[PDB]
Amino acid sequence: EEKEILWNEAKAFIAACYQELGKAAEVKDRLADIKSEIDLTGSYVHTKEELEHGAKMAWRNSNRCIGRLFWNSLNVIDRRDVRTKEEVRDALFHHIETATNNGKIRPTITIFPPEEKGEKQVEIWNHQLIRYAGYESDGERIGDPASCSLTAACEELGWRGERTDFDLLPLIFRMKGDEQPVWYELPRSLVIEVPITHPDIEAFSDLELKWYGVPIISDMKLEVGGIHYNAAPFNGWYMGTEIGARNLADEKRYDKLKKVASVIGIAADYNTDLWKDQALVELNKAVLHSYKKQGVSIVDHHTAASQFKRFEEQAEEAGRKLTGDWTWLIPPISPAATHIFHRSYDNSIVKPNYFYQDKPYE
Ligand code: HEM
Ligand SMILES: Cc1cc(N)nc(COC[C@@H]2C[C@@H](OCc3cc(C)cc(N)n3)CN2)c1
Ligand SMILES: C[C@H](O)[C@H](O)[C@H]1CNc2nc(N)[nH]c(=O)c2N1
Ligand SMILES: [Cl-]
Repeated sequence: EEKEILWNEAKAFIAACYQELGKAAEVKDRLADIKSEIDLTGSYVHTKEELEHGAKMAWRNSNRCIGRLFWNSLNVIDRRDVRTKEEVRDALFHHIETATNNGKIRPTITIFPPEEKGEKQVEIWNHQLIRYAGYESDGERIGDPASCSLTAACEELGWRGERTDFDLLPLIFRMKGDEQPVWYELPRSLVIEVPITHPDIEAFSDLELKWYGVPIISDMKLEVGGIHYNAAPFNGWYMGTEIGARNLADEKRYDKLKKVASVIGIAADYNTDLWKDQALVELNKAVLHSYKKQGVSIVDHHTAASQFKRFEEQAEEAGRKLTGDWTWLIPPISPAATHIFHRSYDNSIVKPNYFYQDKPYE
């Protein structure tokens, strides 16, 4: 039954993939090869070509992503060879470095060995490779509350955070056969960070805000023609709203709006003043300004949406269905100023694709 699943996802994936790659005539033979391997081993191994194209396809099918125009230039690193924890760690350091690229960020995915019998070869505990710790000490909130449970799980295993608002979590992960994950402190020289300043308002620096350059999702399974790559971290660059309007603004995250309001010299007393809205805008201006001042790639939600419009035209012109999740595609500020807001999307799940999977702690 799982063999039938795998076989079926394999047939559908290879036909689509080779058709796209112009290699249609090779399909029958490659499929025959695959059927034996699954008969003999209970699985199969992607070629380099397939793995790269599956990764890209998976990004192109990610309904919630506004950034998909650039799906086909994804930079795919194949690390199915890794067998040791040192090799996993060094792969992850390398990805950080090669994806950061001194600020000129490269959309990059590093692919580790797939699950076998639903048994994971490498289990990565981080949600993102770079992410800040979160603490809640008897009333006292420090850092990023999203990270509270992972931070506590790291601190079980003998890591200790300095308890700044921006402690970097260690890389933490578990190898098949070990009962406990290992953790490694990130080398600071690998992590770009950006101080948040405002173009006009010098006092904004009094907030002492910063964010990291590169968002590297490290907790989603990439699935390609029946094969389950649970450990396959990927990155793009940020859209400014993600930092400016959620990570720094949500009440359940850094919750900076009142402080923003103060330093930009408006009152946070009356809803009718639209102080949250004004503050959100200046904070978001800030973010894009600071990342550009520092040479770190970033996109604003207007330019992102325009690019996504182009992705829509391209799909149709290529004769492919478009899928999307309207609720995630719309930016959380000035959504109606984008074309996305004014149309609907088909939120079907097409594979290959990225998927959530259970967190090992919690
Ligand atoms: C190149 C620059 C990129 C930008 C600006 C971009 C932008 C976005 C944004 C704004 C979201 C919504 C995030 C949120 O609200 O939490 C998102 C979600 C997503 N993106 Fe993209 N992205 C980019 C690259 C990529 C790449 C390279 C992949 C895969 C290879 C990808 C796969 C996804 C997935 C799977 C989600 C949804 C994750 C979830 O459900 O939590 N993104 N991205
Ligand atoms: C690759 C990439 C580029 C870019 N500019 N931005 C991103 C944003 O990813 C962060 C978001 C926020 C996270 O929250 C949703 C979520 C929900 C649940 C239940 C589990 C989980 N792991 N993640 C997951 N993705 C990713
Ligand atoms: C479940 C509920 O719809 C939830 O608020 C969603 C909505 N839309 C979103 N859209 C984006 N881009 N990011 C998010 O984290 C959410 N959260
Ligand atoms: Cl984020």
